[PDB]
Amino acid sequence: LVTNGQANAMATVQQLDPIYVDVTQPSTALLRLRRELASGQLERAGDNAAK
Amino acid sequence: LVTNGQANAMATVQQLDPIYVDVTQPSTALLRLRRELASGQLERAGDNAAK
Repeated sequence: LVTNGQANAMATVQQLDPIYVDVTQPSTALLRLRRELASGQLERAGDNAAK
Repeated sequence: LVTNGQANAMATVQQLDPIYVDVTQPSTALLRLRRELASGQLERAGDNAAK
């Protein structure tokens, strides 16, 4: 038996032509990245923050 | 599938232009601060006590 608006699934379809990747960086590394990238040493250009 | 008013959300739209800061302070220090403020030794300023 199956009912309207239930919570348990009954099949699973999924597409795979691109596939996402959910990576995690810590929030301390955001500050260590941004404080040195804004003023001091390094900068982003080209395909740097893309590929 | 989407049900009428389900539990979980779909996307979180949030505005970041001001931000709130939920500051936790213990209660015994708050009693000590209220006692020293009701007494005549320690008092708060008129313009620097909200910054």
